[PDB]
Amino acid sequence: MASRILLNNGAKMPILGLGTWKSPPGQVTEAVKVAIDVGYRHIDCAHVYQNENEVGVAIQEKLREQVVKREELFIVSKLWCTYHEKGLVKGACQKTLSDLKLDYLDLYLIHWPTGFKPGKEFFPLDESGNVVPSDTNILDTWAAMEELVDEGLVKAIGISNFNHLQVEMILNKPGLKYKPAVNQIECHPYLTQEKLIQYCQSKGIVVTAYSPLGSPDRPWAKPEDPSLLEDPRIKAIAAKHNKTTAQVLIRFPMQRNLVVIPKSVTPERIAENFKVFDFELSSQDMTTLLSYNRNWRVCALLSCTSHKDYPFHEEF
Ligand SMILES: NC(=O)C1=CN([C@@H]2O[C@H](COP(=O)(O)OP(=O)(O)OC[C@H]3O[C@@H](n4cnc5c(N)ncnc54)[C@H](OP(=O)(O)O)[C@@H]3O)[C@@H](O)[C@H]2O)C=CC1
Ligand SMILES: O=C(O)COc1cc(F)ccc1C(=S)NCc1ccc(Br)cc1F
Ligand SMILES: [Cl-]
Repeated sequence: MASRILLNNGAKMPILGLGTWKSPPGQVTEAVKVAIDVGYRHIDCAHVYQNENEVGVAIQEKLREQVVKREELFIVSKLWCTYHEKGLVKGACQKTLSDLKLDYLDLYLIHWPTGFKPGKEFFPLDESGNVVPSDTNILDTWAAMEELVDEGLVKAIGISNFNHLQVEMILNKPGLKYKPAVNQIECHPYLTQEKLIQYCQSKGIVVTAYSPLGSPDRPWAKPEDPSLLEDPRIKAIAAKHNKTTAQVLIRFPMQRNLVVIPKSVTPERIAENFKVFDFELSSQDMTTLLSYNRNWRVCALLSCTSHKDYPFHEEF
């Protein structure tokens, strides 16, 4: 399959990237170096992951080594919830740029629609436990994102974990200057996201699927939770194709015209996950995988469920 998808800013985005949430800081430099050496050209990052400096060491070394050129890389990061303030967006972006050793990002996302009170804590809480919101809305934050394009800090802007009425709000913004290029959302066979994906694709927004393997390293994993990688129905499709279950789980979103960002810090798996360009799932395979939907989320931002902009009370 073609390796890149055209975005609505005119740039091409690699359809397979390396995820970095939970990648330990003492392992992620090597993970990203290995990834670039074996062909990855897209790294998904975020300030909240607390490892952008170490990701940046890898990127910089591979640029210095002339393994790749900067124009060939597609580096994504995200604006954390405590920086939804007109006066904080540029500095948040610049801190990410400084940590990643870059002078621009290919794509910068609003990480969640919910703004939180600024300060040192990523999840500022009241004495009773609930997230303390910001009064800044998704439209003013969007305007601040647009300024980053106009200042040359980022080539594209987008959103993450926006439901379709939140995407619609962005699209309907008075005076909208740049449409979102991407909506990055959780997507896998147990949370297949057909409604949100069709909405976004109909609007020309590219969808990136996160947690495509079901995030087995998520910190809140419970033994009785479903497991994609161990689902024997998925294993059977993999066996039929002489591929791993992970490889099927990665190819699946690719054939839905999605970008996909599996995370690994294991060198052998980083390579395995890239070897997804030499087989095709049939339409029957695709529909069968879609049939496994159970509306199951890895990421439900459960502390934030009263925030007025919490995304997952809406059907989609
Ligand atoms: N925008 C948002 O709100 C969010 C964005 N994301 C992004 O999406 C990325 C991917 O999602 P994430 O939640 O990390 O989880 P994934 O679904 O990518 O699963 C990662 C886990 O799968 C393991 N794994 C990777 N490859 C294989 C393989 N071939 N065989 C077996 N196990 C494998 C990893 O192990 P190991 O590393 O030990 O090899 C790790 O435990 C994140 O890292 C982040 O970049 C994720 C959640 C939210
Ligand atoms: O967010 C991530 O990329 C991956 O996950 C995280 C990554 C981090 F580095 C820190 C927290 C999270 C959590 S707990 N994320 C879930 C989450 C956060 C905020 C809101 Br609004 C809802 C929600 F569901
Ligand atoms: Cl972030």
